[PDB]
Amino acid sequence: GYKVKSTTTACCDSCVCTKSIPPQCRCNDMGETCHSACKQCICALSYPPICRCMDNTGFCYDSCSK
Amino acid sequence: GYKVKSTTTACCDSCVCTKSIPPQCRCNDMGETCHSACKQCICALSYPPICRCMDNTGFCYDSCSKSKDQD
Repeated sequence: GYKVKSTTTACCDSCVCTKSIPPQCRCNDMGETCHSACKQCICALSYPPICRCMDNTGFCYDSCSK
Repeated sequence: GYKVKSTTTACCDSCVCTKSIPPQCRCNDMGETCHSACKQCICALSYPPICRCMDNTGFCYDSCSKSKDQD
């Protein structure tokens, strides 16, 4: 037997993916930080700070808001 | 000004990527769970669970600590 499950709580509300095999996806969410799976979080040092994750993934994280 | 930093504690010891551009990478670590960035963690239901992250990423997470305390 086996299970397939997420071991992350990272989430993305606006995930955009190329329509390709395989897909190239990114999370376009902006906030005061990035989600807990983000390797490359870029933040403008404004007040409030504005951060977005620049990682490219082959899938989308679950929605934060649904 | 701006800052580029990780907001994850996920790590991967055995990251394998294509050499073509842009890269396609996966983490081949096997353990009792998967790292904290894994969307698709597949685990055998063996007593010692054996789990691996199936996600494809366009990058590698940083290597894990050399100690037992690692993500």
